Amino acid sequence: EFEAAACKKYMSKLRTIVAAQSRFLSTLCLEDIYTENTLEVRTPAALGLEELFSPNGHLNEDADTVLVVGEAGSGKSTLLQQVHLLWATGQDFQEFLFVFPFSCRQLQCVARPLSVMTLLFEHCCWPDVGQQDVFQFLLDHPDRILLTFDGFDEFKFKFTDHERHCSPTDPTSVQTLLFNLLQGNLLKNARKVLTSRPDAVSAFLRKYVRTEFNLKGFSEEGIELYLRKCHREPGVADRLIHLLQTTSALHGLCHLPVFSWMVSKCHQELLLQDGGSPKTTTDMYLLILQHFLRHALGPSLLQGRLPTLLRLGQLALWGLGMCCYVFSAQQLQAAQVDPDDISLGFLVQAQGVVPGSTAPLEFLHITFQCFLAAFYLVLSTDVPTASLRYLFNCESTVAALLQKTEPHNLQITAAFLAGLLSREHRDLLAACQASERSLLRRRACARWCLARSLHKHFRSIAMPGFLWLIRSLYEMQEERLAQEAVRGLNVEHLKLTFCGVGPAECAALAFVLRHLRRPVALQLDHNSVGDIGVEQLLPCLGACKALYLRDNNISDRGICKLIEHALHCEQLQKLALFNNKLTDGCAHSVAQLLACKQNFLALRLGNNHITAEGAQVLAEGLRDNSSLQFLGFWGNKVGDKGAQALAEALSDHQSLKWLSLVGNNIGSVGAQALASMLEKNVALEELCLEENHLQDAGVCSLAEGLKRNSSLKVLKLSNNCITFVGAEALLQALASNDTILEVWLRGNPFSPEEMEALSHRDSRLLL
Amino acid sequence: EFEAAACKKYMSKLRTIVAAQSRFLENLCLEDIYTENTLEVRTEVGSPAALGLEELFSPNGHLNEDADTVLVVGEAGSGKSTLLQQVHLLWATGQDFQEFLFVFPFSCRQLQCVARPLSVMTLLFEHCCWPDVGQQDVFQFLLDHPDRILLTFDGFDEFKFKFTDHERHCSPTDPTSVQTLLFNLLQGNLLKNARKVLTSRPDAVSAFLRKYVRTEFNLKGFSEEGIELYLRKCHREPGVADRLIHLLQTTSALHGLCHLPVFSWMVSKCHQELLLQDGGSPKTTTDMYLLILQHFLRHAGPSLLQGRLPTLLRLGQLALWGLGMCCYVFSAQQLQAAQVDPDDISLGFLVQAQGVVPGSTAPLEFLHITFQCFLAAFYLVLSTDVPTASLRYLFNCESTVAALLQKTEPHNLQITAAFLAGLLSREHRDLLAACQASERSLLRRRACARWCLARSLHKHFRSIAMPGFLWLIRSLYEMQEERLAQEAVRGLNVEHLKLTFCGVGPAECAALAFVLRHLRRPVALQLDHNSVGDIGVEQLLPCLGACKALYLRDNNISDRGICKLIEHALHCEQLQKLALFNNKLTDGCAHSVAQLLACKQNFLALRLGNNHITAEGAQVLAEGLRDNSSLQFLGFWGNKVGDKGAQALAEALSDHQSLKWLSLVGNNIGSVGAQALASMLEKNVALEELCLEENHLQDAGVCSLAEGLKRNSSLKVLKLSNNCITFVGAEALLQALASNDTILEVWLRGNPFSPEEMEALSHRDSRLLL
Ligand SMILES: Nc1ncnc2c1ncn2[C@@H]1O[C@H](COP(=O)(O)OP(=O)(O)O)[C@@H](O)[C@H]1O
Ligand SMILES: Nc1ncnc2c1ncn2[C@@H]1O[C@H](COP(=O)(O)OP(=O)(O)O)[C@@H](O)[C@H]1O
Repeated sequence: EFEAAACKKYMSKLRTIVAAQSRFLSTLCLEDIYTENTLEVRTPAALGLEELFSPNGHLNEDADTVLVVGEAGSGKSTLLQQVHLLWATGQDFQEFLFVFPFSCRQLQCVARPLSVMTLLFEHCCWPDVGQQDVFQFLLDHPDRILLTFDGFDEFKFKFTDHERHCSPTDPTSVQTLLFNLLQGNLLKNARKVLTSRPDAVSAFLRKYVRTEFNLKGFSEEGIELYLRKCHREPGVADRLIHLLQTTSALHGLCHLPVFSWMVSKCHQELLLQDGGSPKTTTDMYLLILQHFLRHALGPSLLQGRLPTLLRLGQLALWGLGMCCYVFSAQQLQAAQVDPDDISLGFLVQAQGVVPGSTAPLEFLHITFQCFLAAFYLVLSTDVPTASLRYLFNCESTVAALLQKTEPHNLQITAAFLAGLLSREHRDLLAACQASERSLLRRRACARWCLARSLHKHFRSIAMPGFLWLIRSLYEMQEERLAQEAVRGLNVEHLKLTFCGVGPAECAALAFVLRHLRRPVALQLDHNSVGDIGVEQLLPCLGACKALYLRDNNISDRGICKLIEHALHCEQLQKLALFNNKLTDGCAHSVAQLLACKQNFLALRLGNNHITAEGAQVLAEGLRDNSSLQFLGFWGNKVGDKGAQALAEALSDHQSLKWLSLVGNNIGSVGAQALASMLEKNVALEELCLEENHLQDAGVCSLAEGLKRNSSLKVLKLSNNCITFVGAEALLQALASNDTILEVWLRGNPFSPEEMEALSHRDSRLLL
Repeated sequence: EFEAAACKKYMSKLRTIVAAQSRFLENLCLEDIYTENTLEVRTEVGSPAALGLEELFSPNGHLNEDADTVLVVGEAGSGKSTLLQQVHLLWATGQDFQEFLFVFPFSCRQLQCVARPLSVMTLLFEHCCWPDVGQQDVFQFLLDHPDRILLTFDGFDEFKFKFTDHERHCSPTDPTSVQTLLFNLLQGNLLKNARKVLTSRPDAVSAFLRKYVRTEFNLKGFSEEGIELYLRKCHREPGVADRLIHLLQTTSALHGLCHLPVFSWMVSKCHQELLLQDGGSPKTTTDMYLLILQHFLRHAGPSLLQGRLPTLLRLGQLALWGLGMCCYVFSAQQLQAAQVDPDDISLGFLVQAQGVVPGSTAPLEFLHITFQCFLAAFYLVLSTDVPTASLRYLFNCESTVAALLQKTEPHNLQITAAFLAGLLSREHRDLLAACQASERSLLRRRACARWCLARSLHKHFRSIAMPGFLWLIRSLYEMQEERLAQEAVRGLNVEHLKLTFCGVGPAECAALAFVLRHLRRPVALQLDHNSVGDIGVEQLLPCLGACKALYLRDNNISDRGICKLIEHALHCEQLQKLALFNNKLTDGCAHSVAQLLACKQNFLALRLGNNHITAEGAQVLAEGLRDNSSLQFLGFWGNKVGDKGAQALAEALSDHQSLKWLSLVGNNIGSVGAQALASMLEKNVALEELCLEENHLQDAGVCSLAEGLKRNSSLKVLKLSNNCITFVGAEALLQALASNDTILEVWLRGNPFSPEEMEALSHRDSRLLL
């Protein structure tokens, strides 16, 4: 009664506040700006925001802990802000009566020990009325509670922290408090959404996560939407979109929302188009720096506010080394940042829902904290050059802080440091030095470390940290240095799978890998390279003997652009494109590759959307090829008519050893065409024909061609609706054939008795 | 003698009964209610031509036994059952179709339920009407004069045929299955040359069946005028009709739904509630069926629904069982099994078969097939006996529920699915909130439906049809979730959307707007040969911004429509082309067309052929045409701008920088216009093609045209077929063309040339095309 009123009063308060805090950006109105983000669930299937607790079509209270993982600036904080807003405005996730948003970096700073009660009430929302009754309700209905913990990487746990605790009201450390939330010891079956950077997700943490999502940023289409949403003024969006389509390196950076935001903020400067456009990450953060400086001259401009920038950078560096990303009034006075420093706009009020007033401050984004720390490291006279060794591995307070800084922060900071010591950025910073050779003294140290950086790496064997060293070399923009770093590295296979490689990472890889002496087998499977990342990679393609681009969201436009350049690459021989968005549209380009390039060896094209129409177009070039060995179509649908055109081209073909047509919806019209091939063909050693409607009629004409064959060794026929007559028609033919090593008839309709008698009749038949 | 008397006695009985069964829908009398329905015949020259009810066996001006099987096709609630009832009544009362001595009406869903095998004799006599006298003689007469027999089979989709059914059978008296019986009726094995009218939904069996049909009609529903008539016929009470008609004119979405008679009926039934207003008016289909639900519940809000929940669930269960067993009529024994008491029946969703007398132990059926689909959806949403995996089977993406849904006919399954979506809308979920077992029960179902619907359009295009696409658009609409419509179109790179002959009306337009406005890349929307009309234009306006082109051929659009279209089109940067060939436009639109040309600086194409634009309007639009500097194509094929109109256009185009193509075919243009057009050609540097066929240009016209052509050097194609040009105007042209190096083709087909003159002309210049 009173109790009910009390809760109903609380639910209103909680909504009103959560709504208020979530409606606008720390960086216009969220409802009008939120552009949808490529959200993937790990299997790796895509899905929308609203399906966060129903990825596979049903609300499952089972997966009580959900984990969203993504790079810095991928849009995790913003994704939660939308969820909160959808909920607080009654639009979605209404299965929850209460949602409690938390900022882990803020909870990290809490000195005292706390209970579940003081967590919700003192660090989120305090019930105006009937506090004890409301808490009872929450304990009695935990399954109606969502908790969100933004930036889970910014906690620091301890073995002390890892202990059991079951009381809602008994105080304890914050860290052990979550441990027990995730354990289900507290608020069992309440839902928990955690966002994190990639390197902080753990062994003992992933032990608890029932569902894991990956936030991969804006798609190429997504970028345009964002810019159209942000720039309503007549035709301004159109000119930016045109600019990006004609400035590949920049267009690539924009896949990460934080960079799309920066381009929008800096449009005016960019549209002028004088001179050049930014291409590196440091380029962009320097542009945004100057945009800000204008509002509150070029190098003169920077010099104008140098004391401010140094004081912020000092705070920022202290922060990184103390794993502290939020700052209190007392700490700002200590760091001695006046309100002219704050007003510049790199420090913004902490965005968190916490009771009343008043909120501590934090950097506009974690990466601005890393950037300004790098800025300070470059220019402050308090920073000894010998301490920059700790940024790249190769003593003092500065060195002390860098040792204690989290690696993922340290890496960002290092890449910026490199970038700021580039030839051009050193001219820009020239007015801010103290000594006319001050920036050169620092470069001397950085360049030196970076030269040994890749040799140092491989000589202690991981691959995430390698990618960051490639990025630093890129940022510095020194070509002779990239040359020095790969000099002598005898690298054959480069494994970079699940490394979060996008276009901007591709740009850096091209910059460095093109100087490789011995040609490399580059493996980028399971990333988000895309069509733009292909364009960025092209400079190093000459240094590739193989290119593996599985699961990379590459389309016809990408592969055609790839093949265009691939034709002039003598080294390049293999090319895997399994599980992308290719269609018949690429078939003409693939035909050229096969026709013209006499060096080629392998070409896996499975799990795209190639049909009978395209199969024919490509088979034309396949006839004129005389080098190819492997060819894959697993999961396409070339069917009877496509199967036929390939078979006809391959009967004469001198080199092809392996061929997959699994799941291509092929009947006995194709089986016959393939039977003709086998009679003539002397090269083909393996033929995968699983998951097709070949039938007894198909297998029989296939066994017929096999009597005239003496090259084929492995013929895989699993799951074709083959019965014990097609099985025999095959066996009879095989009694004569002395060349065949294996024949698969797994998962087919046969009586066990039938199975008995096939296993005996010929000893090469499998299940 | 006795035989003749016997037949005559039968013909009377059959008439009397068929009349009796057909006179009422009861307070209502058919003769007083039947409002005429837009009936179209399919022609290979397709658009399809319109016609009246009475021309069902004479669509183009003559009777014919030749087409013994006629097929009327229409959407659910288009008015097919009612159309046959009128035919039967016209016949039985001696008014029309008197070429038939006997008419035998049948309900396919009822014949589907007959257990025993039957002969042609027991079909007509036992399941239609039994001859009081001389049964054997009467049957003989029927076998001897089959060409005087009409058979009507209402709701042909509700049969279920089999391979076993498809076998030969020639005896009239030997029993057999009902299904093989119709196979042989259609094949002509039985009662050869007897007439057969079949009504059906659009996607029911059509292969063997279409092989058999000679004439096919389409029933497209009430016109805008038709709706008013119906409401005036239904509401005689003082000024009540006037207030509903006003309500519809000021509530577009609803007014659009009413084009389908079943919705006009619902609005009439629910007028009292609608007139009260207060709550916003319904706009989706599920809105309407929920309103009619509450109307019924009142007589026997969420509290209201909760009151009779057990009833509604028992009906829905019956309904779902019915759909999955392809059974749409229910016997006393089956109702007791399904356990619907008389409180359930009395509610009013169950009704007697049309022929049957009230309250006899007669089987029952749902008020309409769509109410069976609606209540099935209702049950699917709320019953605790129903699993969410079952809902997956609604959209494609185990248990006895899943089993039934697999066996349900697709066309029924689609309706049911759209309702399901609708009932899980934000608002309708509040309304249903009182009826849930579990406070998160409706949300668990939405989670499944929303998920399937998100992938539904991607799933569709990735297996290539267009009828089933339109149903998915409708489900997304019904659910009324904007972020979902956004999700569904995400990543669909669609350029050209072909939706011709898809039966697209206003309510379909409403749904298309709702979804297509979220397209990222602008689309070429093609709705040629539908019934969009003026209301459908109004409903489409939200997605117009996402169109680069709009094609609205043969859509019965008037001045009111196009003016409303142009009003919004002016603020659409993407929209560039706009085809309106074969509609009801007149000079009245000319002012609006002038604005479009004047103001919209990036327009490209504007086809306006086969309307009723005259000289008067041609002048009004030419004003804006002068201030246009982007247009490329412009068409008037089949209008009548004539000499005065031709002149005003020519004058405006002489200065015009962009226009490449111009058609003035069949515009009744003489040599006064030809001269004005000659002046144009001298000056004009842009125009590359000029179509002037089917006009009275004459030798005098061609000569002044050849004169202007001497000064011209841009024009490439000049089409002059069928202008009564003789071998002097032909020469006057040729002389001029000896100098002109720019012209590629010149058409003089079908002209009064003698063959000798022809040979010479063909020979003199390669370019003249004869
Ligand atoms: N879905 C989105 N729509 C629009 N802008 C976004 C989106 N996600 C991120 N951004 C932009 O990028 C900036 C940083 O994103 P953020 O969510 O802080 O990334 P993270 O927290 O994962 O580092 C935001 O200020 C916002 O402007
Ligand atoms: N021509 C018409 N005139 C008046 N009312 C009609 C007409 N056609 C249909 N209706 C109304 O709509 C209802 C449904 O029509 P019906 O013929 O059953 O559609 P169908 O059989 O095509 O599904 C009828 O009961 C009637 O009230």
